[PDB]
Amino acid sequence: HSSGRENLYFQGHMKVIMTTKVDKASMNIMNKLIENFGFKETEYVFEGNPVYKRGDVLILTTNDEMIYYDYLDREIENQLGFKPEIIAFASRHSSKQKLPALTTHVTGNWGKAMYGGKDESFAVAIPSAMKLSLLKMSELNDLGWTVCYEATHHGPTELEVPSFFIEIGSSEEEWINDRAGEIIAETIIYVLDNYEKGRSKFKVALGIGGGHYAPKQTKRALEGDLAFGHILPKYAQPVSRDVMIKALNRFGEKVEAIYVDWKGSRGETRQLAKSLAQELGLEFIKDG
Amino acid sequence: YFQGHMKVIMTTKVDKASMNIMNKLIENFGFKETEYVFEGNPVYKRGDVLILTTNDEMIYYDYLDREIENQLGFKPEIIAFASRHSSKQKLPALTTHVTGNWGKAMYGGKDESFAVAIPSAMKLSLLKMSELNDLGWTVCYEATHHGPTELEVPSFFIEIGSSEEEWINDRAGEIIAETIIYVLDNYEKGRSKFKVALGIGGGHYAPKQTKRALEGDLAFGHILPKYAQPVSRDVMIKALNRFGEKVEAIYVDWKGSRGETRQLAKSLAQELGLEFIKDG
Amino acid sequence: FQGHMKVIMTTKVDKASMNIMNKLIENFGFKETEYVFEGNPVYKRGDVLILTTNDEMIYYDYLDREIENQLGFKPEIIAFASRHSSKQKLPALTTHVTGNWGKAMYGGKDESFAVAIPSAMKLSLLKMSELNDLGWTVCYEATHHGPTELEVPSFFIEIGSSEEEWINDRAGEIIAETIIYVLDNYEKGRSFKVALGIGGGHYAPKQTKRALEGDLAFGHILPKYAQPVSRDVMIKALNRFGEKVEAIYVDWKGSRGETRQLAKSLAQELGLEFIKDG
Ligand SMILES: [Mg+2]
Ligand SMILES: [Mg+2]
Ligand SMILES: [Mg+2]
Repeated sequence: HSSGRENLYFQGHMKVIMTTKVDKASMNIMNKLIENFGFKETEYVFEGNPVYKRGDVLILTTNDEMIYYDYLDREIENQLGFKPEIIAFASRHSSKQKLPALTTHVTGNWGKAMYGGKDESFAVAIPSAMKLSLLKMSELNDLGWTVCYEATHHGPTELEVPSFFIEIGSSEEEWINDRAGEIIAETIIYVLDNYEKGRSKFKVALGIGGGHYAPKQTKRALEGDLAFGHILPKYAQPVSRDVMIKALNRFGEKVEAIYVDWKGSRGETRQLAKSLAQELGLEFIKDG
Repeated sequence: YFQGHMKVIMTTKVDKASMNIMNKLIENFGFKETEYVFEGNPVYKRGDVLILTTNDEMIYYDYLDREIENQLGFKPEIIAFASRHSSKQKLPALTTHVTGNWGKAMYGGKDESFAVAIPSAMKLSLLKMSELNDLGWTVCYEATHHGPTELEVPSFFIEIGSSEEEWINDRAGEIIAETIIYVLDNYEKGRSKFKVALGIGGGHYAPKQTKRALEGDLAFGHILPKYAQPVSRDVMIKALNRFGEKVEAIYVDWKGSRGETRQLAKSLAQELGLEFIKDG
Repeated sequence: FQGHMKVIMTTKVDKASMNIMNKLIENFGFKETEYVFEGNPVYKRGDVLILTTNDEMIYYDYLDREIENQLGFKPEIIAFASRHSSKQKLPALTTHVTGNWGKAMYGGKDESFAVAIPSAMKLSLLKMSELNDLGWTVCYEATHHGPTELEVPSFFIEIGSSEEEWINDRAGEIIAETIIYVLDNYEKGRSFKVALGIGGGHYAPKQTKRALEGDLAFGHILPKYAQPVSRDVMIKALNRFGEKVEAIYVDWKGSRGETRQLAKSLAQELGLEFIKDG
């Protein structure tokens, strides 16, 4: 299709759900979206795969892991002729531990990149979408699974459009669970349909401290107004002032606070956070 | 528990020289293991002297004093950082210096910022390390370099250079341990004849400043080596305002300095009513 | 002074030597010691010492015996920090071994050679070139001048060719940096192919080019103006390398006919590689 036809077909804000053939959770979620939400087939292709559409929401499918797809937004523009408003990556979470979970997080590398993207670099966070994801997954969760953030981790990082990962953890048995697929599908649709308007009461925060599943950040997001973007877990601390500043500059909604799980943070890192909050005119929120 | 005026020795688990020095302090002096922890590690105590240990490099621990206050409930009188020095050159050395960044910060701290220097403690360090040195190693200052800078308690680094072979040397650890205790026991009362100076010029190991500190009354705080020159008037003033003991002189290694900087130093000394001291 | 001791030799009478010594002390963490050599202070940086003599160093045959007598150790290597002086202006940073192909006019004995240290000189050439922001020539010089009566391996490292260059602060720093780097590193990274060099002018242009281009590390170098020499003299020089000789290299066009044939013959006789350049 010509750019002309693409500019008419994909006019206004387009919201992209990214999937991949190699991820059983991703394919589960895709199946549930197609089965239940009124997606249509289109004449468009992306990475040699069909593009599905439901109003302003699209499903695109790549052929390999999504975590290495730096410059994905450049390729959506090249292949389909538009810059997405948001990318929701529908994904698995893998762990050796038997944690059944429904999670959301932004991608980025506090230090060295081992699973995609660049060192000390961050994708652009979308706090409202992640907060609504936690709230809706929590409501829909009849599985007894943990609904939580994860820390900023893995790629891609070279994305200018706001994005988030939404995931089923932590093994194949959970990835292919029909109900989990349906919960995530229902969540993605609700979030994409509501995050633009529904964010007016949220307080955007960088989160610091605690483990990979960000328990205090999660509790605050479920119970109050905080909407986290990047989250710096204890295992990733300490980081330099320049790295923290970089993360603070990689939010798709203006940062208003730096939040610290105090006992869950390194001394040097919690002091740096406090000093940067003061320096940058952000609220400092100390839990503990 | 930590009532009185605590002097702190800072160590880290990631630095082999630091841990060597830590163990020699504990083995050779009357430190007890307290019931208290700092950064999750034991705190040791000998009278008014404490040993604390962090888990990562110390050079990035800006606001360390705030954390000592937070975790242990006191403001330290001084911090002595027991540290390695690292170089590719085969220089075995026992050194002391203050931290700070003449320009951009690449190894901790903030750009164009300085820790608070403690000249008396560093001069006593040089003198005592020289007296104890039976290794044939070089005892000298280093220039002001690396972090942290965001500290409002006087502090100094005391270091074993320049590779693992030196860092783990038992006698080097013993010398630095013995020096730390002597310095902490004496810097307050032993400095009445010292003349506090900003030092300018020479290379990283500040040879002329070191010679003056070993032979005469001069006690240097911040030292600005030729490789870090030139600096602005405001940067030199900033360093002058980051001494824990009143500055009395600006000392210049003349041939060891850039023209614009040695002129600036001379002018500022006259402007501020400080003694100007020139070698060369 | 127990250890693998390296000596940097200087002299009060040489402005380049004093410039180099100043930069070493300014920048590399030398200490003053209690020790004296030739009545002058000894400076120390780990296993590297700076010693200073009162007169020209080129006449100091048996210098290693005196280091041993005065300081009580045998040096592993001696680096002489020196000026190069020439009537023809050529700003240069150079290295060479000492020896006399014929009559001794500037120290040492006739038809006698110091023990060469090819690895140290090749590393010197490489480092000086890396650090040369002066735009000066960087090269070997021919084997020339004294001292010759030295059993410890040694090399001269020099600033040429006049006072203008000798007092150049940047030149002093380049040489100081080079000496420190070489003394700290010369025993590591070999394999180099050790060669006797034959042919060319005083500044050994073809030998220099080869030593920068590939693996050749020259020891003694016999320039055209010093040729011809006898088979016995060539053999003497060959027996004065601190690292085993593997090749005889000849700048063909830069050599006298009788000498280049001699070298070719001797290489075959000793089972050395013969390298003909041109
Ligand atoms: Mg993920
Ligand atoms: Mg240091
Ligand atoms: Mg010479």
